[PDB]
Amino acid sequence: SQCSSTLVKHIKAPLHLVWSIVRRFDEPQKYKPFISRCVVQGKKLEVGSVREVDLKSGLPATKSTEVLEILDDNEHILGIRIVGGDHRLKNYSSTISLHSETIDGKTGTLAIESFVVDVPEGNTKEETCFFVEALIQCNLNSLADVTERLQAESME
Ligand SMILES: O=C(Cc1cc(C2CC2)c(-n2cc(CNC(=O)c3cnc4ccccc4n3)nn2)c(C2CC2)c1)NC1(C(=O)O)CCCCC1
Repeated sequence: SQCSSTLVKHIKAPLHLVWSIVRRFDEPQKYKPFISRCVVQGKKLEVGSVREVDLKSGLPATKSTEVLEILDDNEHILGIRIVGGDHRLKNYSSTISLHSETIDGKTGTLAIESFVVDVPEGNTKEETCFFVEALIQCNLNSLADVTERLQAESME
């Protein structure tokens, strides 16, 4: 079986700033708190690019290997798929897109992030959804914190 879900985050920063962070397939650690390092060979932002991701020390896994499936700089879509690593996420893939919006009369960014993953042996579908959703929520919360802080720092 699989878990498939979508999470939404409202970010109080302009799209061009948020996208400049999200699009860096080679630097996920800039806002994903559980990631330490990341290396991409060749043209780092091309479809088919492979990133080797180092997780922070003290986790059950240590590394993930992930492929760039989509990078659309016009419509602000990033799609990735995990293809290796010493974790238990099999057939994980995700898409995040960003969209301009207006909340409280000010320009901001809507992030929509969807995933599909297999339910691993030994876990329930509910546990699998909860695990991935909590981590994506942590990442989207961190993306908002990072970009809203960059926004504040840029203002006079
Ligand atoms: O943010 C991250 C970083 C990231 C990436 C990874 C693994 C390399 C992929 C991990 N990890 C995972 C593990 C070991 N447990 C599993 O494998 C795993 C798989 N089924 C489960 C199903 C139910 C309950 C627990 C489960 N447990 N040890 N470390 C973490 C740790 C947990 C905080 C963070 N990853 C995502 C991203 O958006 O980049 C968001 C979350 C989904 C994957 C993509």
